[PDB]
Amino acid sequence: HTLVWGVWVNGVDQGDGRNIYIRSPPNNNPVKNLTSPDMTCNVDNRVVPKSVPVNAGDTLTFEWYHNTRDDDIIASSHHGPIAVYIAPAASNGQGNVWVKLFEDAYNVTNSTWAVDRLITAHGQHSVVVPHVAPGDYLFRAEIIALHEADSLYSQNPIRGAQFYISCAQITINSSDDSTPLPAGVPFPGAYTDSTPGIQFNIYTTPATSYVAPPPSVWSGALGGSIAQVGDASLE
Ligand SMILES: Oc1cc(O)c2c(c1)O[C@@]1(c3ccc(O)c(O)c3)Oc3cc(O)c4c(c3[C@@H]2[C@H]1O)O[C@H](c1ccc(O)c(O)c1)[C@H](O)[C@H]4c1c(O)cc(O)c2c1O[C@H](c1ccc(O)c(O)c1)[C@H](O)C2
Ligand SMILES: *[C@@H]1O[C@H](CO)[C@@H](O)[C@H](O)[C@H]1NC(C)=O
Ligand SMILES: [Cl-]
Ligand SMILES: [Cl-]
Ligand SMILES: [Cl-]
Ligand SMILES: [Cl-]
Ligand SMILES: [Cl-]
Ligand SMILES: [Cl-]
Ligand SMILES: [Cu+2]
Repeated sequence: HTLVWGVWVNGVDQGDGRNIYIRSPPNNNPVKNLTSPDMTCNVDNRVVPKSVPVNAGDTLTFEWYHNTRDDDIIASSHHGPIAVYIAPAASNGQGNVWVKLFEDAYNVTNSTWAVDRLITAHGQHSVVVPHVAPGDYLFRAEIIALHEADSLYSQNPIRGAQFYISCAQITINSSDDSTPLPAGVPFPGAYTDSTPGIQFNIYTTPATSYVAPPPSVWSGALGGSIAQVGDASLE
């Protein structure tokens, strides 16, 4: 159970974005239905009034929280991967449009899941803004909690993989457009009951065997990390 508070750009806090530049749902409940329209941008998918200005090559940092800003972020039980996708705003996140900019699942060296590192990072994870056409975009940040993912929602609606999905409205101003945005995948649609990483038993299967759901990260992606960029308590 987690939500996005706002974003940072190049380590500068853009301020509380809830219902402003984030398409915030009304609470931190997970999405579980893989075929639902709620998979696109969660349960209150509507245009919100602002779009955060960035440039190609900037660091865009999502900041998550549980109940209040810079709290425990998400329950430690919620082991799983983190991804970020992009789509053009005109698309309104419909069609084969979502392009993957980032994936982190399990880090064998530190023996940590993406979610564990997100807690340590005070809820912060980043992407580098790619050299796509200037204009308006949606960035879709997605946490998959696997603690009940030994079952499929479609078979048992009490259980399933849990999706914490947040869409940010981002405007890219300066960019030379040298890596024009390629075909992506639909949400809902890309994840099905047979997709690797959707049904998984984190209790019995080694984390080193986990494969995150496709698609792969776009070659045009410029980078990203789970790491604290800014200190929320210095406000
Ligand atoms: O006079 C305006 C001018 C606006 O641009 C807007 C206005 C009013 O109201 C708003 C709006 C939305 C929610 C609110 O609660 C509200 O009070 C006002 O509604 C919408 C609803 C929309 O569907 C879209 C809006 C807006 C914004 C947006 O601020 O703005 C876009 C826009 C307008 C003029 C531009 O020069 C431009 O580059 C982009 C698009 O027309 C349109 C839009 C979409 O068609 C599809 C989308 O996925 C999005 C959209 O806008 C959002 C947007 C929001 C603020 C911006 O500065 C901006 O550039 C774009 C965001 O890109 C998501
Ligand atoms: C899952 O979502 C689909 C598409 O909206 C809907 O038809 C189906 O009823 C949903 N399942 C449940 C259990 O609500
Ligand atoms: Cl659901
Ligand atoms: Cl309105
Ligand atoms: Cl960190
Ligand atoms: Cl550029
Ligand atoms: Cl690619
Ligand atoms: Cl980064
Ligand atoms: Cu939860």
